[PDB]
Amino acid sequence: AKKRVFTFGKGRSEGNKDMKSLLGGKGANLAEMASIGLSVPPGLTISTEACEEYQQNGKKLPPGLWDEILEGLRYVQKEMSASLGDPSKPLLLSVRSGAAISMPGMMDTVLNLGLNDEVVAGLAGKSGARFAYDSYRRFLDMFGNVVMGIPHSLFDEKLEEMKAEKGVHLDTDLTAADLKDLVEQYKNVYVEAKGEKFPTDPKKQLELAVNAVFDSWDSPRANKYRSINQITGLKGTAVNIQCMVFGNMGNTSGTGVLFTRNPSTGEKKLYGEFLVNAQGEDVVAGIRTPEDLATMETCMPEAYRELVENCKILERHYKDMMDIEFTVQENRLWMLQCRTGKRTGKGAVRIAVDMVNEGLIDTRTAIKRVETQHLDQLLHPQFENPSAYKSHVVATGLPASPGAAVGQVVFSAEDAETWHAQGKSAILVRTETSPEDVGGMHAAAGILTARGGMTSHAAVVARGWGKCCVSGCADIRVNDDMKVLTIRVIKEGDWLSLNGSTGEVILGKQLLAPPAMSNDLETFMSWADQVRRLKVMANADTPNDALTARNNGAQGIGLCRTEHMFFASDERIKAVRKMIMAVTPEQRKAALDLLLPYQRSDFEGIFRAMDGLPVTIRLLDPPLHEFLPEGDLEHIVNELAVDTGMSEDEIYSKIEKLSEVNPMLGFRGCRLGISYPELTEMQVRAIFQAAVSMNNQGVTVIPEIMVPLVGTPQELRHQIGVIRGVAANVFAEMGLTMDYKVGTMIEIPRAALIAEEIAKEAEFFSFGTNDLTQMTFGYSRDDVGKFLQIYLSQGILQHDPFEVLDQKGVGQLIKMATEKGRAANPNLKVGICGEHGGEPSSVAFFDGVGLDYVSCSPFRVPIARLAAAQVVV
Amino acid sequence: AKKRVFTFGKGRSEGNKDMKSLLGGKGANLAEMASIGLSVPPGLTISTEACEEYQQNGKKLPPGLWDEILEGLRYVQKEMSASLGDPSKPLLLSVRSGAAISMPGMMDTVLNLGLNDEVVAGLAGKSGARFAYDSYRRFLDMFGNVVMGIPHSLFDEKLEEMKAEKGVHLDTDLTAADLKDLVEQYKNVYVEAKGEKFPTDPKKQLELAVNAVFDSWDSPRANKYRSINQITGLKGTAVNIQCMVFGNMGNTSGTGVLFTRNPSTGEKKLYGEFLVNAQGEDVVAGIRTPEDLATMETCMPEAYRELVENCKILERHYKDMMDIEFTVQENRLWMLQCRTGKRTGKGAVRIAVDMVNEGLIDTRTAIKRVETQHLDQLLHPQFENPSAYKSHVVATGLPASPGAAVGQVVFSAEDAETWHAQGKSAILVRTETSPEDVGGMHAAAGILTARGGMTSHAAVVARGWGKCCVSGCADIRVNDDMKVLTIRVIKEGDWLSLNGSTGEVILGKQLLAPPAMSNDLETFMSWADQVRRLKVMANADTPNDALTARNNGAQGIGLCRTEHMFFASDERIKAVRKMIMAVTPEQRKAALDLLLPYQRSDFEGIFRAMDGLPVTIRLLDPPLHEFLPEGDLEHIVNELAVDTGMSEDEIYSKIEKLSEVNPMLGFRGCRLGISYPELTEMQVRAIFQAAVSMNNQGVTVIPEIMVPLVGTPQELRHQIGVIRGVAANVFAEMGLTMDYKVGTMIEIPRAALIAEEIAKEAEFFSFGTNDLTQMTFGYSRDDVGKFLQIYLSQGILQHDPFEVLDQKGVGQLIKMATEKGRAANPNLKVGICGEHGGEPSSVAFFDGVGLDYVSCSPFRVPIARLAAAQVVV
Ligand SMILES: Nc1ncnc2c1ncn2[C@@H]1O[C@H](COP(=O)(O)OP(=O)(O)NP(=O)(O)O)[C@@H](O)[C@H]1Br
Ligand SMILES: Nc1ncnc2c1ncn2[C@@H]1O[C@H](COP(=O)(O)OP(=O)(O)NP(=O)(O)O)[C@@H](O)[C@H]1Br
Ligand SMILES: [Mg+2]
Ligand SMILES: [Mg+2]
Repeated sequence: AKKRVFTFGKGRSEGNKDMKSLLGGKGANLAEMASIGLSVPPGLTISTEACEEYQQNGKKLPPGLWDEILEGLRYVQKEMSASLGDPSKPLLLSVRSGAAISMPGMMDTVLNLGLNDEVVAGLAGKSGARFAYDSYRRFLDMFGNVVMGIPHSLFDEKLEEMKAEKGVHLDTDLTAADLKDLVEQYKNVYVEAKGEKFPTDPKKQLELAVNAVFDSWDSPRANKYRSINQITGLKGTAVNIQCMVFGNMGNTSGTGVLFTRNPSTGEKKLYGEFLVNAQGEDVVAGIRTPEDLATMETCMPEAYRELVENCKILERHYKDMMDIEFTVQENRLWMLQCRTGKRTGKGAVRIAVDMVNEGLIDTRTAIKRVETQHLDQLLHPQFENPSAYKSHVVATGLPASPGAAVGQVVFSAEDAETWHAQGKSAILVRTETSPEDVGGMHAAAGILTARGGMTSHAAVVARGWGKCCVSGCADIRVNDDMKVLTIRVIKEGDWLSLNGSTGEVILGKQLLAPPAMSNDLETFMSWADQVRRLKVMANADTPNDALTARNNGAQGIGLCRTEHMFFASDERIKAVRKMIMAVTPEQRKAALDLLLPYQRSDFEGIFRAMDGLPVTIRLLDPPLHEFLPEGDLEHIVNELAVDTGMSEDEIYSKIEKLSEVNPMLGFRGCRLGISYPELTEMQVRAIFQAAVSMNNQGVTVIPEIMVPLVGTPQELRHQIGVIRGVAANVFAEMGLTMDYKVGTMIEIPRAALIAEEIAKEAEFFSFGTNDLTQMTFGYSRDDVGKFLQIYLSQGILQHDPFEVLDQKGVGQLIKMATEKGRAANPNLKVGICGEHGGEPSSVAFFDGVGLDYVSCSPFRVPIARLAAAQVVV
Repeated sequence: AKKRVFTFGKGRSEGNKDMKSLLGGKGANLAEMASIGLSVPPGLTISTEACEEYQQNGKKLPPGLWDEILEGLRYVQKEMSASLGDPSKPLLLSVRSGAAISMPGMMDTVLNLGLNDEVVAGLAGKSGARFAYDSYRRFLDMFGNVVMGIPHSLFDEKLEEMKAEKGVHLDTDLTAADLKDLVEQYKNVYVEAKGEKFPTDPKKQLELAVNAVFDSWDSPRANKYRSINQITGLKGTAVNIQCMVFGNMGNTSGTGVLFTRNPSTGEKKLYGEFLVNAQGEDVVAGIRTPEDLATMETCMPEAYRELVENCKILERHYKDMMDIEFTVQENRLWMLQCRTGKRTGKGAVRIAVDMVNEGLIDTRTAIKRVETQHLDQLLHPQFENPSAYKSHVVATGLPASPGAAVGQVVFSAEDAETWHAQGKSAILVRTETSPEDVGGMHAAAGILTARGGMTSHAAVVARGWGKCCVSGCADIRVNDDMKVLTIRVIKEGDWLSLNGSTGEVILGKQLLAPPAMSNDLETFMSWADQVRRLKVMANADTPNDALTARNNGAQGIGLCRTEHMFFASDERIKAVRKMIMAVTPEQRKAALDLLLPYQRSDFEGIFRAMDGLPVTIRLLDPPLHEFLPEGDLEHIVNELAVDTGMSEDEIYSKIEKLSEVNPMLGFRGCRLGISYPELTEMQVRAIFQAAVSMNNQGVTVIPEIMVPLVGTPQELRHQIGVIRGVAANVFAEMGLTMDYKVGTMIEIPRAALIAEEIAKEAEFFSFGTNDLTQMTFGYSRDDVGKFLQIYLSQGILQHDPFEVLDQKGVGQLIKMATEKGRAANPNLKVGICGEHGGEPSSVAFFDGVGLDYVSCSPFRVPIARLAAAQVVV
């Protein structure tokens, strides 16, 4: 004889939390909450072994299981002083299915089992007559559907028949008298559709419900899942029978919700609402207004104390802030639902640190209690009072890109571009978005799309900028031609507020505060930095940018793109354009002399800004089409002659000879430095000259030179030869030798496939996962937009591979180069400077393969630091 | 006591061929030729162990080695009836160094050791006085240089002093009296530069020479090599001392050369020349004209018989045709040099098959006796009589691309393009060549470059077309402006003949014969096909092309590029252009209906032409920029409206929306079929409709559908879904189900890295090594020309990676996908259709990794068949 029924009640549980296998997911959870002393209404759980015996007994209850169940019902009846079927003191039950793991095709929950004409009459004496009858029709529908196999549409048919006959649109506007008549119609659907009438004996209703739960396990919907997921070794589903409690049984009863701490600020104070003589539905429906918890304390003192004690137990056992749902039924507090409560970014760090000071959790735990998105909220503008506008929220979409923005609405990109140039903050609103308007999106303070998703074009480009965005908000329809949003006709030009962190879109101008520092945040990040394994460098090409990086925690610079160090002045581009068009090696060397001071000065500032940290400078890797002006080839070629002074026929044939079909795979990277050593000699001279000058002013310079787009060790060996030669010249000309390192980019697939050859020549690798992703997938980053959305929406891709690292494909090359590289050169250092360097899931993969550091934009360093810490916990 | 000197003579050898370790390379060879009974002048070899003992004895001859050497000299003296130093009957010796393997920095050969005033006087009595003195100065120079360490420039200084004083340019125009005076000047250089005079005792000269050979082994030039190549375990170099023989000692003596069979035709007849009373130098210098061997037989009968017997021994031992060098000295035949003789393509197969019929070699050996280039000669036009023009050859460069062409000279590409359109055969001659004129090179019948190489732009594009080319001919200087070749002022327009197989450039019109079949060739290739392991399919998009392939031995079609099946008619491109510009899915489907008949008809012809063989059709993979006309965007857009009838404003914005920055990585391959299933549905419909129609006419159809540019298994699964759906429609509409296969291209690196995922979905892989090479290296095939030559010439690359498979990089992905694919799908078939499919070294790599077949252009199938056979032997 084996036990198959396990009762649970406040402080008393026959099971335990570790028995997921026997009681199922929820059943073991109900035992857990009960054991720790939470006020859960009493009930019982029929084990999964019982379900198996039911199968092995021809889908008939096994021997003595029913007597075993009745024993448990008697326990529940005694704890509640109610009994099944008694109109004076009826026991109503919930029936829930649950396996050892999430499972589709399982039987749905059935509420208020134990109702019938007699019982419902009694219930109407404590609740409204409307509630009792509305609760009866719902049971008849759910029961007839979930348990008797009657399609839901048969009941709903008789419902819409009455609504149309009465002439009303909403269910809430059917009178209690109507619902009483509607009850009898539902009872007839049983006869019409099955020839068997609704069973009125609660015990009969329960037996049928127990069979249905076991039956649902062997359903086609269920078997179809378990076969797909290759999951063997499950006996069945458990049945969870629990007593129903109500908050509308009089003035001694009520329903409320709370977070054990404030979810916007993190204050260690209960935070919630409570409504006397009502149900949870009445709260969120808006039929009536709740009241702050304080009210409960002053009118239901004993119930409030038990609530306070319940909340203490929660945080003591779950070691975290909890979002709960409770109801007081005739002065007895009952715990219904609890779950870790959603927080704001600010509230996450506050609660994380407070619980550490409280000795409730350690720092390691705390580091995984603040999501990278939580931290992201703190790195961006924020709304002063998150809940002060709760009354003005008109819809809530997806939190595409965290942040907060406010501005006037405009329905096109060009006009969002017109409105920025005139001073104003623009909110771009379009049904969807495509690469055809990346410029207009770069002007708008915030973005909002009707059709979209976490991997939409709006969401991906927005996150790459840190720009606020709310994507995929089904509630909007956006008329480009008509210029109105119908969520309420929202005019073009009206002030709209967007919360990219909660997905909320809000009416009117809202108060905005800047990202500020706090002692909690400062303390939190210090924990992350101590536990961290990966160093976090920065991608900075400007002195001012290096400064911003170091302020954000950068431990150095892992990539200084030398091609992006000429956008500031026209004198700089006119200098660049002098070389691109150079044909005579005298004119080429002349243009390089014109460039030397610019490169040297910049490098000096960068070294000064990164005083005492590593600075990895990368040799040229130019986007030519970026350096040539807009217009006709008529308009464009005139400007080139206006800088260069080459003959107009000569400047023409040069653009001819410079254009490429595939520039991303063309004359770029080291292919330039090798074809034109003069170019590399100039750069390497500016570097060392700067290094010496700054060293002489007491600056600690730790320079690294880097060769881009290498696919062969011979390419790398070539540029190094050029470097070492220039190093001797500068160090001899200036009278100081300076220690440096020389390494390579690993952004070509061949470079990973033969990394062992390249490691014997290089002092460090850094993966350029932009090109490497482009080369591995054969996706042009400029042109990928022509099909990426079709792939994402059709399940071909799960993420924008240029944003989230492809671990199976791209990641295999990274894991390959690192292993081969370290095996061939134990002193090799390995890092990253592709965009994936700042992406959390990517960072975790990099710590996994044992990289030394990661590098990312200055604004992304903090997130990379937290990601680097979360992975080692 | 260990033996360190090993004599050799006709039929008598103390060593053997397998003693390379002790006698060195040449020493073991001299023992080999002697053992088999060849008429090699007698000599001896001082072992490599002797050299080691010399080192371990402070660079002094070890104990008794000298007595051991003198014993060997006595043998040589007795076999020749000459003795060192005897003016009446002098023994002259050659001293040669030789290790167990090729070795730089080793001592050079020294000839005519044993000369002095007395001996040289005697020698002048048998040769000319000029020869004796010219031979003396040469010994003094070589000996003083190689053995005494006197720089060669000191002797040559006194030589140019006399030439300038006498006033003559060439050495051949110094009288014997001059050379006699020049001898004494060389003897003084010994005193001036060393204070030690020339040693006159031949035995002293030999001892010094033996020391020099041993010394050279421990030279800096030598040690620098062995250290580079990580080659341990060599004791030293052997010394090879051999008797000198001369063919200018009177009318009983002479010098000749022969191939044991004809090198142009393969006839089993000796083929060579012979000159009485002369030296090899007199032959090739042109001072005197040789005579056919037949002459030797009739005036030196005994010497000729011994030659005939020597040649029989050669072919009997070496089992191959031999190119030899012999001299008769006073009626004794002496064998000097032998080596496998170079043949023509025609001569290779003739000799290969004849030796099989003779039972001299088996078929397996014969298959490796015909180089892929030999066969290539037979697949192209050829010169009627290779040696009839030997008198007209003006220079010989590198055999870039095998073949033969004749035409008038032109010094530019545009004018070679002007001359083809007017009917004539053009020979393009430029110093070098670049991608700027691939069109002009496509017109010229032959190509000739002054500066180039086997990996020049001329040679690579020429081989890709099968077009004749002779590259890197230093003897030309090519004045573009002046229009003359100075090799002789060659005018523009003059008839020039080019032999791309021998690198010979020839004066005037030459006779050309077409590639014909022979029983030898037909028999040879049947051997190759029996032994072959890989099947050889063809890349054919046209019925006529499929025919040409099957005539060349194609076992099927491994790649039918569907994008190249619309170049024939204007009605076809106007149909294509209808779809590219389609925006309305009604107009898109309309354009597809216009295309269906074309695709169906073509497929029908292809199936018919490949009746009973596999045909692998590949879904669309279009080069858009190829389908749009030349001119301004003004001129171009008018034509699009002239086909489409779209509004001129609408056709404008469409080109805008269709252009790409990197089309090779853009909207192509399966990304089209997935974005526009209509396109794939049309193609797959034309395929099956054709398949059924031809099947109904008794044609055996074995169709395979193929998805291009896949990087994910989801991409592949998508198109297959479209295929299987259309297959049902056609098979139901026409009332016949037909067996087919569906597979994928493996041309994206990610597809190889996760091949196991793609193999569970595909029935076969074929590596597209064009894109895969492009993706792996990050080389754009269109734009790579901007730096590929700089890489090749600087040692960064050893081959054009798009021509020769990169085995370390690209090959790793191929070896990876195949292993993973077969492990996940044992029924998977793997092939190739990139250009590397027809390249011999690549084919060997593919048989290595165990591929099922290769595929290549119709004209390249025979070479691929021979390559496929050579690898398994
Ligand atoms: N004994 C009760 N007294 C009162 N109200 C009750 C009682 N048991 C349930 N309910 C309510 O019935 C509804 C459905 O129950 P569930 O347990 O399915 O709830 P969820 O957690 O939202 N979905 P899940 O993923 O299936 O767990 C909820 O609103 C709960 Br609070
Ligand atoms: N005993 C001889 N009687 C006559 N002439 C002789 C004799 N020994 C040599 N020679 C010639 O001297 C020259 C140089 O001799 P080598 O053996 O070096 O010749 P190669 O094969 O061309 N180069 P290798 O790579 O070093 O072997 C050749 O022309 C030879 Br035939
Ligand atoms: Mg890069
Ligand atoms: Mg391809």
